Amino acid sequence: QEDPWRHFARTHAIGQIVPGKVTKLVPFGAFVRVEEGIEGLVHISELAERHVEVPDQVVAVGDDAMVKVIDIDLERRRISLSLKQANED
Repeated sequence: QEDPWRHFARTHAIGQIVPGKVTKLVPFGAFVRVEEGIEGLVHISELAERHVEVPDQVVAVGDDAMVKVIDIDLERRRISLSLKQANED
């Protein structure tokens, strides 16, 4: 243990806004590539304040967007980000 997923914690400061790559998406959340092996899911609400049907409206496959790293769940190999807070801070 204490490898890649951990490595993020020891390498990236939480709360910073970082450009990632939206590789995959689904109607409830989108997956951004921040570091190899960890993908950040962004809830449909974190995308926009209005009715978003599918993340594709805002972020499609291959989208490179700076998002705020709000949390890191390295024990579940997950990472949390929100475009709302990215614009907020």
